[PDB]
Amino acid sequence: ELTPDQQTLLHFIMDSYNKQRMPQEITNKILKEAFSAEENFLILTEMATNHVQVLVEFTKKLPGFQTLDHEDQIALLKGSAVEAMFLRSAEIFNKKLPSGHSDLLEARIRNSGISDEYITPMFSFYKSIGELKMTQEEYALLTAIVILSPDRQYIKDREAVEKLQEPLLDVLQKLCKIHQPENPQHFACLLGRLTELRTFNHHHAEMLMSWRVNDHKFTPLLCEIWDVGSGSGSGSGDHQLLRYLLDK
Ligand SMILES: Nc1ccc(Cl)cc1N1CCN(C(=O)[C@]23C[C@H]4C[C@H](C[C@H](C4)C2)C3)CC1
Repeated sequence: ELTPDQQTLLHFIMDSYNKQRMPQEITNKILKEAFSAEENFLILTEMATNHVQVLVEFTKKLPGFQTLDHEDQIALLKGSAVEAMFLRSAEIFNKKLPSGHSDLLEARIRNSGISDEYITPMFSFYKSIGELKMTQEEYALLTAIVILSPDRQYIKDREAVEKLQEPLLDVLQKLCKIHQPENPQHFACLLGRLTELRTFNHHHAEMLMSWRVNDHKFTPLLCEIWDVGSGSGSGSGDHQLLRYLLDK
């Protein structure tokens, strides 16, 4: 059972996590669009861009996130985007889409000019995440914990970040007791898939280097948050788009 303050915190998180969905225009493209590598790749690009917009809105409302330095805010956004995208896509693929949407979406991902050395880890992770059979609250807390990670590059005040991250980890452990009482190692399997999740930072960096992927013009938002051509760092002047979205 949760403390009053853990319950307040959990309700803040859930209210922000739920204000976030995939737009019907994007969902309909999975059926509507022609089936070619170029059009499949552009659907994935539109999903990634929407993922990032949603991630930014969620991030802004994490309790205490607004009390960090603007440059550290940028550094948490940049550092967590890839992991938060793969965690959210796993939720979508396992829990939100009808089975027909999920089957077709997978076919389009497998036929978008991305090499199979990046695809199969993605889907192996999706299956490994799905067998844990997580509730919405576990996805929401795990995403908050990924975002408020005191280990990202360019954070000036890591103690401020760890102090926000520590109460979310307590809540998560209790939630695993409450919703998975049969399995007392559930919490450890969750954090174990955090380890698998971080491997996608390197997979993704490799993917952006691929010659297929560079035959392509990313969206404004993806170029900024993934440093596609940009410079790396968290300087305020170097991320006007992110600052704009952060300031609402
Ligand atoms: N966004 C989403 C929602 C549901 C499901 Cl089943 C899968 C996904 N993707 C998995 C994560 N992704 C990517 O890594 C991408 C990585 C690079 C740059 C973008 C275009 C593609 C090449 C695929 C984003 C987007 C598609």
